[PDB]
Amino acid sequence: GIDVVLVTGLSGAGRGTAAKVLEDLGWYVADNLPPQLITRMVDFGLAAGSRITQLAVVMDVRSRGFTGDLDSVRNELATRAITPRVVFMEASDDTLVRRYEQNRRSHPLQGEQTLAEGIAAERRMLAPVRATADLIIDTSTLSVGGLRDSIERAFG
Amino acid sequence: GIDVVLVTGLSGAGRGTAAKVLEDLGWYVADNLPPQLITRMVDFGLAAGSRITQLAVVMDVRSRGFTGDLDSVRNELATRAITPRVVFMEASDDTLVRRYEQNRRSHPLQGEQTLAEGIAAERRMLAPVRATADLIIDTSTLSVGGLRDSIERAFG
Repeated sequence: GIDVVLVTGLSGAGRGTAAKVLEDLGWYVADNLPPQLITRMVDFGLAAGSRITQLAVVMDVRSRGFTGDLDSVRNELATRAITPRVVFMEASDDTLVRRYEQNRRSHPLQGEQTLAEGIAAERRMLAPVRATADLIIDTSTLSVGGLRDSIERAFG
Repeated sequence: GIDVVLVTGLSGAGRGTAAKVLEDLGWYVADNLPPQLITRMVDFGLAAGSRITQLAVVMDVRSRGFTGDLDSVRNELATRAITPRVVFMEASDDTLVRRYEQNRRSHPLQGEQTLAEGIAAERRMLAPVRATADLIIDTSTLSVGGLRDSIERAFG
C-alpha cells in the first residue's frame, strides 16, 4: 500500500526541518498540502502504479478548508488500509519567539509566514464570536487617529 | 439592570482604542477579562448596589478557560434580563502587520503581546490534532542544529 506521515505543529517549532529529515530518509514530501489532497494523492498514486510507497504531508491547516480535527482524514484513509502517523511539532513560547526574531534577520519571508499563520489562527478561533457580533468594525488602512475616529463614529 | 458590551477582535485591530472610547463615554471597562468574571461581576454589582450601570469587557479569549463561542455567556446573562452587545474588531492582514511593525518600535510590550496572542490561537486551534498525534516533538531551547538532531533521533 502506502505509508503516510502527516506533519503539523506550531509556527517555528520545526515542521520544515521534519520535512527535510523525512525527504532525506526517502519520503516523498507534499508541503503546504491541505488534507483533501491526501486521499486524492493516495488514490492517484495507487492508480498511477507509483514507485512512491512513503508519502509525507506537511499539512496546510491555516486554510478555511480544514475542520478542527483529523477524524475525517483518518476514516477515509482507513477505507484504503492505511493508518497515518501524525507528528506534532511544538516548543515553548520563549523558543518560538527567539526563532521568529532570528527569522526576521535571516529568513524574512519565513518571518512573514509566521505572522500570517498566527493571524489565520486568530481568525479561525474567533469565527464563532464574529458570527454572533452585533457590530463589526473593520479598521483596515486607518492611522492611529483614523482608528479612533472610526470607533467614535461606530459607537455614536 | 446593567448594559453590557463585550469587545473582542484580532490583535492590532483596535480593541484597546475601543475600550478607551467606551471609558470616555462613561463605561466601566474591565480589561483582559475572561468570560466567567462577567456574570459574577454583574451579580456582584447588582448585590453591591453599584452606581455602575454600563459595563464593558475586553474579553480574554487566548485562555484555556474559554470555549469557542459566546452562547454560554449570552444564555447566562439572559437569566438576568441582560442582552450583551458584542463588538468585533478586525482589519486586513496588511494593516495588522503594519501595526505590529509599528508596535515593535513604539510599544514593544504590545508587540510581544501580539505574538503571544498568535501563538495562543495556534495552540488552541491545533489542540485536537495534538491530542491525536502519534509523536510529539518538543524543540524548546534547541539550536538550528539541535533541532535537526532531535528530529533525526525521534524518527529513528
